[PDB]
Amino acid sequence: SDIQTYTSINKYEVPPAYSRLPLTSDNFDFTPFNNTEYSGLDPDVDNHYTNAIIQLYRFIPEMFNFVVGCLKDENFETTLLTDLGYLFDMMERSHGKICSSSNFQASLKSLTDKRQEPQEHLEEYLESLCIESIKRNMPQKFNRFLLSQLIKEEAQTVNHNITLNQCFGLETEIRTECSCDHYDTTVKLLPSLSISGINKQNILPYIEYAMKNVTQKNSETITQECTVKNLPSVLSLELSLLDTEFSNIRSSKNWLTSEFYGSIIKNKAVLRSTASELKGTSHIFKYELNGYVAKITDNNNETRLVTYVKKYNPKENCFKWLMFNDYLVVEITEEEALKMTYPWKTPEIIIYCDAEELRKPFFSVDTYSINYDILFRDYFANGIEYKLLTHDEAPKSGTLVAIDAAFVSLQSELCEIRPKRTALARISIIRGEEGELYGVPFVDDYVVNTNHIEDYLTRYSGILPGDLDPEKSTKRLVRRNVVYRKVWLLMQLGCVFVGHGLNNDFKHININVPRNQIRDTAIYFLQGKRYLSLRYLAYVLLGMNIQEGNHDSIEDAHTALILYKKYLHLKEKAIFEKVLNSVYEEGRAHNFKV
RNA sequence: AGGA
Repeated sequence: SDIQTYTSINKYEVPPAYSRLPLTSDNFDFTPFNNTEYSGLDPDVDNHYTNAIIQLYRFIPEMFNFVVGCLKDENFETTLLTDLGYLFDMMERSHGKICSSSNFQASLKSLTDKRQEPQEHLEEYLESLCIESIKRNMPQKFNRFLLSQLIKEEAQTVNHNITLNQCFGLETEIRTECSCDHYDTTVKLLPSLSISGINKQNILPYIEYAMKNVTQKNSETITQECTVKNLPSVLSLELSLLDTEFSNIRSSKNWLTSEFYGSIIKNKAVLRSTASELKGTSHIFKYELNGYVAKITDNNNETRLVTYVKKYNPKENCFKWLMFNDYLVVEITEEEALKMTYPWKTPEIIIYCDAEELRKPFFSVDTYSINYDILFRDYFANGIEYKLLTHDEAPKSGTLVAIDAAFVSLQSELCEIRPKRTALARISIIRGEEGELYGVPFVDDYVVNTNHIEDYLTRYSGILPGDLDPEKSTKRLVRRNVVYRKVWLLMQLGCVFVGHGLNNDFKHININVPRNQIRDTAIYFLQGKRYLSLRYLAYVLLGMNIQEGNHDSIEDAHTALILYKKYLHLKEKAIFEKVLNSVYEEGRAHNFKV
């Protein structure tokens, strides 16, 4: 469609790659939007600027390997850390396939609404989610919040870690003269740097001023001098200043430095362009640009964020650059990624990583020893017909399980401008392997959703108003983070999933399961258009028919199991193709009714 | 139409 073009002939003409993309809304061909194995994010979210920032922290080896590395152990208390881990892990699994951050965003909204770090952190993030139109100096405001929320939660995981402080930690001592000849210092470990209205090129002078500056402003005119004597592994900058000075950045050739050298000699910090021109003491490190997030002012005068990314190749010692839109993913050259001459380009969040540490490969969770203990026990929140797991039933790379989920609606379409909200409510998984414990369920759990729902859909989902955890119908009610882990482990071990319309369930549980692990009875029993109903298909291929009233997931998952078993029968003997049309004639002439 |  001539959209992956990321360049043009005029500086004012924005390439089609940086344009607004249409909503996903339903099968959507994504093959003309990304030809690489690096996935994109579904833009059908409430707060849209967060998608660009998650992609930035994806391609840091230290940032990625830790958040994914926290998935071996069960940490449900830390919501934003594990939901980002699920998101980071699933995006690497997709290998180009579409991904959604809806589960990560539902955890960020619930954590923010719990305000009943300063409160100004959470209060600002709440207003932007409910109303995308990029505001002034808002994306970096979320950057400081995200890292600070990760640092706080990182110290609360099991076998508590400080790995994120050993990578983002900026030991900044803030000295202030309270009176004549009386110094007062504060030692605060900040996760990211901020750019102010610096006075009088290149980017290095702006970084040096942010690490050693002298200001005069207080509640009298008390001068304050804050400096940092630490060089962390990844250096996250929150660049924000005036437009009149932003226009001067456009004219400065090669303003964004790709690689640079710098260390501390005196109480200040100095950064040099080449390894020869630097001076001072013995040791000095090298920093390379790992990526940055820039805003695009459209020609229709609208705004959105993109993410530039550099990733190392261990085979060939070179750097492959990438530009990440919502789902528009392109491989670009380094000359085009560092170009700031375009007036619509405005860099907002720039990060630098250690040169020797950027070359570190990305390690998945598969390399660690994962703990699958949640599958064998219960984790009911409130104290108040199935059989749970035994250690003999060890799920293998080919274990059959029948899955069916049901969920309620939260919001409406809200057109004008896309349908937005539908959160998981109930999910039940069945044993698929033949034997004594065959066709019986092992996990039948509810979510703990407390948000104001709009419609329960009692006729289709078949749940009662009992999702308020302690109030109504405490029947194996459990959280949403815990049950996801149960589903995530089965996909991790390689269990094959059977059911009806399984692609739709995974879209709202927000987990991507590969093709060779899904056995969808809807696709197996598909003949062109007019997908068949599960209750109608059971009443014409088998004998069970409970009038299809107030659907239950334990039933829909059990009939979908034997419907699969009936498929292998009609497939072992050369029957299925003949019966595949036999049901059609009985359906076309009966209007698909019981 | 399935899918809730």
